[PDB]
Amino acid sequence: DKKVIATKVLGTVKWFNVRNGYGFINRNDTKEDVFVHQTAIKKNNPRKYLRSVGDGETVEFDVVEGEKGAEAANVTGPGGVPVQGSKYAA
DNA sequence: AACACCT
Repeated sequence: DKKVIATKVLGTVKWFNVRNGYGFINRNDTKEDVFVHQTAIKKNNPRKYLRSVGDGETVEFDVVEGEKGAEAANVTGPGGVPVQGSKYAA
């Protein structure tokens, strides 16, 4: 019964640290930060062994209401393009 | 899952 706050929504990655294992994405439609995790990334750069999201890179994802706040899921690049990811990515 | 720093 998980509620989906939003669907395919374009946003911008404020910053994502590979070492930390977590990061935040700033939605350009709501200007509100959302929780994001590597396991929440459906598609990513194939050249990267570890899933990651590039900083300053526009991303597309669905917003799902979370207990701690909005949660991002199925994060992919625009037009189905794979996420570039971060350089720190393995 | 509740906040930035790493090769």
